[PDB]
Amino acid sequence: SKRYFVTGTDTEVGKTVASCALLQAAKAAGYRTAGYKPVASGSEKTPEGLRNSDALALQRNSSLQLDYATVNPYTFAEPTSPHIISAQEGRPIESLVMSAGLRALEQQADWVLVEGAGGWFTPLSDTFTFADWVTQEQLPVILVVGVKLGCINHAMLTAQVIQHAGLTLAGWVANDVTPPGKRHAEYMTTLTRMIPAPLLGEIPWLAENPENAATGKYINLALL
Ligand SMILES: Nc1ncnc2c1ncn2[C@@H]1O[C@H](COP(=O)(O)OP(=O)(O)O)[C@@H](O)[C@H]1O
Ligand SMILES: [Mg+2]
Ligand SMILES: [Mg+2]
Repeated sequence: SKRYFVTGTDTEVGKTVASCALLQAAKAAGYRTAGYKPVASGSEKTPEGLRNSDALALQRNSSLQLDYATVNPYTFAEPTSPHIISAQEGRPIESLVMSAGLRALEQQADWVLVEGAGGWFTPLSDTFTFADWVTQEQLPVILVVGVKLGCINHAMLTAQVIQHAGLTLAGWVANDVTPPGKRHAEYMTTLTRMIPAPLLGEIPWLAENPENAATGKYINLALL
């Protein structure tokens, strides 16, 4: 069944918003979908336990009715690097558990999207990063680019390292994190030339609750 890992040029660039658009597009295409945020930090308390906002968005945007824990097995309250808070709270992050969770979703979904945490090299332990897990799973990678000054360098750095890891950069998504500025078209042209993967689409600046906006329309899944 189809599976994609979604990474970004940094934290706070639109990975979650773009992942929701991707999931909406896949449901529209007739797939049985599931979003997966194996590791999450920066989460709020509820009577059921901690809930992360990205995991909730992926859950809501999945075509299947999924239990929270199946979407997000590892939830940390403090918004810091996963390895730091995992070591502090004595709750190790295990590659095998992350992988089992992906398999569990595949029991029911035929199209699974996995959202990473932070950027490509976010540490999970003092000796293991998210990039290590993606490499183990041999997942095709989708790069989310928040269109802003500095994004060309970050997109190029991320694409080069993914390629060096022997992984496939399946595509990229442009996300308009701020209102339109002067060199938007020039930036889009530059990124299109430099990133060695198809541009899947562009999400416009959507000030109010973009995670639940109808954004599937901005993604062309036939390019993926
Ligand atoms: N296209 C968009 N339009 C306007 N707001 C955006 C857009 N994309 C992201 N946001 C806002 O920017 C912040 C970071 O987006 P998010 O998808 O959570 O980033 P990441 O998952 O990369 O950390 C959030 O507050 C989100 O609501
Ligand atoms: Mg975030
Ligand atoms: Mg996110």
